[PDB]
Amino acid sequence: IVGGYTCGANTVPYQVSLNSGYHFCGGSLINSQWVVSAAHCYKSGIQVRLGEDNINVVEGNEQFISASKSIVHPSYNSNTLNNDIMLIKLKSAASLNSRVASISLPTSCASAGTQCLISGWGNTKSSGTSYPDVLKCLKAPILSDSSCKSAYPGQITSNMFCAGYLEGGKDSCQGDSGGPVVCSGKLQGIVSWGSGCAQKNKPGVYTKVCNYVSWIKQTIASN
Ligand SMILES: NC(=[NH2+])c1ccc2[nH]c(-c3cc(OC(F)(F)F)ccc3[O-])nc2c1
Ligand SMILES: [Ca+2]
Repeated sequence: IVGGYTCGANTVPYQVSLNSGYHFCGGSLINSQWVVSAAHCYKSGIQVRLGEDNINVVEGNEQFISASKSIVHPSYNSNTLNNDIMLIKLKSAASLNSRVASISLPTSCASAGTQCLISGWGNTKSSGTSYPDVLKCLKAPILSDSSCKSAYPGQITSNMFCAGYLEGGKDSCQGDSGGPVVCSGKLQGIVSWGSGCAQKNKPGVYTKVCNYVSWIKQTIASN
């Protein structure tokens, strides 16, 4: 997260860190046994870390659970990142409480102007790499479709939305992929891609979760 602030330990209780011997992506806990992340974060050997704040130190509240299976959306396209969503089922259910809690899926899509909270342990520099130890937060608004499409002509599908600042300086970045975009207490986006990080006129692009709620419910129900 570039231009963000330290969230404070366990203030974002649905945030998870996907770890394969190091933190590589974020995710959101939606029920005690399922996490939603981005299909481009897929890999085998995933350990889901819940109740985390400092990813390099065990300080208490952490729950490390291995993933039993990861389900990448069947229509995920790695070249366009269309349908960039993945569900991970945990080997055992997490103990939910106030430091570890799930986030609700939306009943409707959010409109431009909605203010949302994006969080993660991704890069905090737009030029160079600086990865934090603790969770960073950023409040960003969803942009209108014309500004999004004008920023990335021909690369935005109806399963994507832009959120951020066209003036630059504040944005999600590498390491934040797979993490949550929560607006009015509902999970509306998944950090997906962007051109560089916090560059002027190049906002972040997020998977539009309201278009996958029926798929998420049907898939969890049959697995
Ligand atoms: N500007 C943004 N809002 C943004 C958000 C997530 C990103 N994730 C990545 C990303 C970049 C990668 O390429 C690299 F390893 F060469 F840097 C790899 C994975 C990513 O998720 N870039 C990103 C940019
Ligand atoms: Ca820790």
